[PDB]
Amino acid sequence: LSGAVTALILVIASVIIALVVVGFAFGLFGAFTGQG
Amino acid sequence: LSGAVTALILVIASVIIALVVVGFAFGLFGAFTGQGTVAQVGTATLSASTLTLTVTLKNTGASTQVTGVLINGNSGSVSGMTTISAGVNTYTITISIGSISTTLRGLVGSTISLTLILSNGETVTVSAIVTS
Amino acid sequence: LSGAVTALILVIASVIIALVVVGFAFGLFGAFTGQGTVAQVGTATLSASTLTLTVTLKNTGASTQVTGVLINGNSGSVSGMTTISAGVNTYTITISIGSISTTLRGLVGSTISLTLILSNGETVTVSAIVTS
Amino acid sequence: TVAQVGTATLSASTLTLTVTLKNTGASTQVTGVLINGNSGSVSGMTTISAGVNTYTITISIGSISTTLRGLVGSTISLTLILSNGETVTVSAIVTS
Amino acid sequence: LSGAVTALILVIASVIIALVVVGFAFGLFGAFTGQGTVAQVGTATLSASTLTLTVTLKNTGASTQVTGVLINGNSGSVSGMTTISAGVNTYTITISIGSISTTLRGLVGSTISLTLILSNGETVTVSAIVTS
Amino acid sequence: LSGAVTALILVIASVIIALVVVGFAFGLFGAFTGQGTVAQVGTATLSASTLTLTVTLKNTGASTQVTGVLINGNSGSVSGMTTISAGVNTYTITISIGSISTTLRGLVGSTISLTLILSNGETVTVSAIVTS
Amino acid sequence: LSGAVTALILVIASVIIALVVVGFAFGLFGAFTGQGTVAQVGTATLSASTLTLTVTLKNTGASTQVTGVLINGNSGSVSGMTTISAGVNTYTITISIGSISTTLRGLVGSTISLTLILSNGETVTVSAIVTS
Repeated sequence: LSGAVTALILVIASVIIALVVVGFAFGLFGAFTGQG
Repeated sequence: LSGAVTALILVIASVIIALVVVGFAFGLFGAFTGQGTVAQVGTATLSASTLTLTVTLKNTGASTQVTGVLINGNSGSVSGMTTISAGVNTYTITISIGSISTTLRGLVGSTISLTLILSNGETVTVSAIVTS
Repeated sequence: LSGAVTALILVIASVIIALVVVGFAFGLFGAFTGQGTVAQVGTATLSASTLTLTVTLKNTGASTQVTGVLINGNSGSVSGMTTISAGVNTYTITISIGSISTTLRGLVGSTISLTLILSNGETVTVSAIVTS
Repeated sequence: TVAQVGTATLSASTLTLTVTLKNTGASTQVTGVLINGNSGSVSGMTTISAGVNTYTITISIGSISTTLRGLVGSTISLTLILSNGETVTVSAIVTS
Repeated sequence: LSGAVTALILVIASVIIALVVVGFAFGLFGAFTGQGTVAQVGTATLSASTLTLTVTLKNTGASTQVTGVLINGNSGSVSGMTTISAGVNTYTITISIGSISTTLRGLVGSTISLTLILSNGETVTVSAIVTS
Repeated sequence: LSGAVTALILVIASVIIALVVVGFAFGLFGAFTGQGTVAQVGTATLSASTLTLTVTLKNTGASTQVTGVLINGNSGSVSGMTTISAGVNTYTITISIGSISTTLRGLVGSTISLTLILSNGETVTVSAIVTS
Repeated sequence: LSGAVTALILVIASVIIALVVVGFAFGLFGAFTGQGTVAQVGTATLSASTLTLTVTLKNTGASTQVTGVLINGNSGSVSGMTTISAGVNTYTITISIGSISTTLRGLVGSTISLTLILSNGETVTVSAIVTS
């Protein structure tokens, strides 16, 4: 019963982290395109 | 007698939860596969007098919007054809910035790089030719 | 005298219930092992004029169906060779969407990503080349 | 004592359940079945002899029919009601 | 006679406890699904003179706060628009650090990376352009 | 008295099931380690007149097959030396496509890229020189 | 009367076992966090005449050893300063290989890559400059 709870918690955390990393990469792209 | 009852209840609950988690993961896969992919498929044109950007964009995913643009000095708003449909289409987008206006008049014939901010959190790098 | 009678009745009932639970768990294991695993084993072809998807799919489990497809803009129905047999086979599936039609004519020669919704609750991500 | 000794098969088109059951006691009957939505009757091989045997049981429910056509390839859980007051939990694979 | 009484009492208690545990697990699932997901959806701007950060953040979960920020040298406090509502919004956050002030005047036009500490225990990595 | 009987039965069943799962996981590891790894270890030769591909392939896993090939325009079948043994060997494979024939006569001396579809679901990218 | 006695005994035993398992898991976490992390923090120097490796290594965990080294042709032993303390330190390690000796005399001024085998089962990749 605890295994699936841990699986869902880890899946949610992994999704959050992946979204954060992708957003940071795209922000890096925008910052580097118009740096001057 | 109660131990086996508890065992069966826990087994059923664990099966239900595992099925829910697996379904959610597959739904995540489907949602992320077709979230929307926007890229450039040709040289854009940035008018200096009218500050109008004509860019051909390719969308191989869900339909997104154009929340804003980032030009050399400042980031301004967009006021035309902000909906990006699926496929390859030419979009005529008007850019409104108080300061960047009239700065491109000395750049006619030069190349320029832009950034398009979309509603799906993705930034598209656009290369254009400054015209008049 | 009644206490030992109750003890034996409860012991027999507990044994029966435990055997039932164990058998159900092993049946669950057997059912989940061979539920059906569908993946892609080659590049697919997505015609733009006829909107026909030719994809090679591998099924290492039970035979499932194709309930629907998810392309860039909208999710449409499927009208051909929707049964996925075990092994590796080439399936010619026709996709019918009112809006996505004629949008792929400007994407000929490009790559595309699809999602296939199956009857076993599993989504398969498919990469294809847009042709004419 | 009736238990399951293997994965069962639940056809969607014919609504036929093929289940291997083990009986280590007296011979009982199958009074009914309990599927997801409704509980229906059984119309084949309802006598469960001693030992391990494969029983082909036909299930007749007015409403559950054609609902399993969208579940082909998925797993399912059933309950078998016996004449000795014991319920057997059965895990099966939905086929066509 | 007492054995079966004890058996029924234990069965009822086990059922109650199993239901409580299952309900708690499902409540945990619901709480963790919508705890709050904050990411960046565009390039931020970090003023050097006023030390003001203008960042567009996307929150697809519960509303959180901004407890602090982490810039190159030191971690400072935040004194504006610290509440992050659901959706995509632009937040103007003022950063107050004793030492990092005036250090960004030599970095005008360069790129910078920040970290935002939220009240839900999640750190958001932000890429910005240093302006004046 | 029945509670401890149920406890021991459940403990034994749980141990059996855990051992089965662990053994299955280790078998999965062994199967995935040696499933078959095919790569290119030299420049291939693609004849234009005979449409014959001579490619040196390295297989550091189980022996697979060549289900098909993907050349510029169309994907065709293969009719020679389709079995890929372990190690490094030179395979002479004949390609049969109705349309791609005679198209390579104008590409003699140029470089070309191919894709080989294997029976283990893996695609191998091959670079070749078009000859006559 | 015996059923509740068995229930309490089983509850106490289950609590004891669960506490033991939780404590073991947390001890595993503590042991794995500080097992020893060794990396390179600068260019190393590999003498050709004396076959002496001078490498700066950083250890942010427990103190490990150097069981052996792997150079281009053969893997040899190490005979100096094999203990890697915590922090950043410069280690002068003498390498003894029968065959690799005098092979580096023709590589003076070139770059080289090494591998260091540690007592904690971790291999460290080292880039060095061949000197005399």
